[PDB]
Amino acid sequence: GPKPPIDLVVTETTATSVTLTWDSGNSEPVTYYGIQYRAAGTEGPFQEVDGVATTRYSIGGLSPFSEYAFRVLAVNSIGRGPPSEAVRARTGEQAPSSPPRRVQARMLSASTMLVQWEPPEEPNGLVRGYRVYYTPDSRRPPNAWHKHNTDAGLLTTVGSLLPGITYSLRVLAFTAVGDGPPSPTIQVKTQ
Repeated sequence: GPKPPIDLVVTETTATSVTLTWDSGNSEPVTYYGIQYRAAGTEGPFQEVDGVATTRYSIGGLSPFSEYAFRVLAVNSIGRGPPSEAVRARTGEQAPSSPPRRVQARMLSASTMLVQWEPPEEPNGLVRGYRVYYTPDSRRPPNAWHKHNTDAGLLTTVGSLLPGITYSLRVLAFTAVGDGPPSPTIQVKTQ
């Protein structure tokens, strides 16, 4: 059985990938390596890429904005060796891939609307703000809707609305990378 690889280093990190380098940790030739890895908040077994013949490898398909642990093991003719010590990586951010949750809106006065929501289930990063889109005519293209930007707080008001009108509204979240998908459209009828 070979010895554990040593000097496992995370050398590069993106939103969906990590690049690793290590040294064989063995005097005799190692036939190939196994890389084991798993997400910080998962309960269960490491994931594995088998058959790696080099001492450099990039693991893709990872979830954004997620903390991972990686470790490497050696294989020779005798068998697989014990894994290296585990190293830490956190993947980078993307735009959210889900909407602000449970969007609701109501008139506080004849002209002021209160809008509120909860953070997206899949922010993929630190949410930097929201965008509330609203219009008196939902047939207009999205960029013809009025846009109201907010910070990462979970409520805002929109003022100076017109009376006796049905407004349509949707909300999206954004990270520093970009905008996520919008909530389903809701309607609010003004007095």
